[PDB]
Amino acid sequence: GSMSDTALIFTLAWNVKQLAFDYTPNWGRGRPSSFIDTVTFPTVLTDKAYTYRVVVSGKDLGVRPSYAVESDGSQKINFLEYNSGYGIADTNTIQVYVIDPDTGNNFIVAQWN
Amino acid sequence: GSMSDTALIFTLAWNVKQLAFDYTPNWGRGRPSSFIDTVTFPTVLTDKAYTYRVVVSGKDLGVRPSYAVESDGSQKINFLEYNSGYGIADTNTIQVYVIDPDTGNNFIVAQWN
Amino acid sequence: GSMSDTALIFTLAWNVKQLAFDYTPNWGRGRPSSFIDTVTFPTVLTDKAYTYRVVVSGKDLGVRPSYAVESDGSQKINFLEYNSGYGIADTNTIQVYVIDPDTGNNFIVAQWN
Amino acid sequence: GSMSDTALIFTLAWNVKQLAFDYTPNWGRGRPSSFIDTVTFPTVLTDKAYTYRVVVSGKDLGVRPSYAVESDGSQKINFLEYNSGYGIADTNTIQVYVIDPDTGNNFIVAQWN
Repeated sequence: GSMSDTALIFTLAWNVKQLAFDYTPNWGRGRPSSFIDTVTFPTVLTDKAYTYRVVVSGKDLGVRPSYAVESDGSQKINFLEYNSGYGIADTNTIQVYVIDPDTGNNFIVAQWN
Repeated sequence: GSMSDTALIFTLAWNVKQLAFDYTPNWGRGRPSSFIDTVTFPTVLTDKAYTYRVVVSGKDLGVRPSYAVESDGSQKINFLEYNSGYGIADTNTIQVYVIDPDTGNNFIVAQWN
Repeated sequence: GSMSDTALIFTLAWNVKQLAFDYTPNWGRGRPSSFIDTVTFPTVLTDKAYTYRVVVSGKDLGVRPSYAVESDGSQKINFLEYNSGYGIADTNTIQVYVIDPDTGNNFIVAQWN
Repeated sequence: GSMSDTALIFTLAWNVKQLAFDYTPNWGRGRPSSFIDTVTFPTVLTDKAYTYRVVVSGKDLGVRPSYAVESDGSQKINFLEYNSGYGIADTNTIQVYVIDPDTGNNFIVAQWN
């Protein structure tokens, strides 16, 4: 089942006081325009050196080094680094996982269909 | 025991995409200056009509109507409304709970000692 | 909004390994039978000295000392202790909150209507 | 940072009422005895068709079909299925992730070193 997130947010607030994130995926199109080639998150967490896994149509493309968190707080995942130098035809399913370096845990942060 | 909040934040991020809060307590002093008379949170949640309970030195002063969330995102709790028109000597312990209107749950968001 | 509890359960599992609870409310009827006089939880947490608040029809009856966690893992809340020695007519709304002694937080664990 | 799990457990309790799990890893040794060949969890979740990924010394061995949840509530991960038919020398690091089929999320449930 599911549960309301109110108690979790206030528990988080009491512990960390201040938190701002924005994982709204901004998908970048490549060449040709029907190719998805990047995804950008406007405000990522910065407390650890997070890395990202990409899965295309059920195929695990693995993990690559992260581009930097930029001064505007954003972080870009370049799918060319994962897909042998190519973007991804936008008919495919794309899933992007962030990886917690303390555990190896994978959490979905972007999905395209 | 305790647990790392990483998995909870990313689970929250996936669901709500964007969240910014700041419950760093800004304590206001009154008359005399050794009296605590308000507490202000710079960026509160706005998804529900949250209310606040105040407890002073183990005595539950109860719940009062909320002042508004202001255009800068802040919300003020005026202890005069709870303590029969008086501020609170700063030697006391003060605890402020936010109340989830869907459940009646109380969550600590500010403590003075 | 809400979120799936899967990630929270597995995060909990990794940290505590083993957990069993059962807060299915067992409501006891008193004299007359149309009075609710107790509520029992079959398997409560035992890591802290939890206490309970009772609210009847919007009136906060406050907190009382806990009866013991029994050898079968159960814990009983006797509404007579909270309501001046009387049970509660079953037309009323009843809400039972458990209180975390580390924070003062109140969490709903039983509601009657 | 970290946070106390009290609020999460009681939020879970209110929603699901009853929950029992036990992910204490029981490691099985193979042939020779210095090989780790299985890991068993005494009481797994059963609400979804969870699958497991195994990582040995930083190498992702991938995902395989799950053995069944047995009538005693247990579930076994046979490392022979993941490691080309072989157990794992117990000097290696082994990490077992459970995978949420709704999201693809990976959560650590067992680690050997």
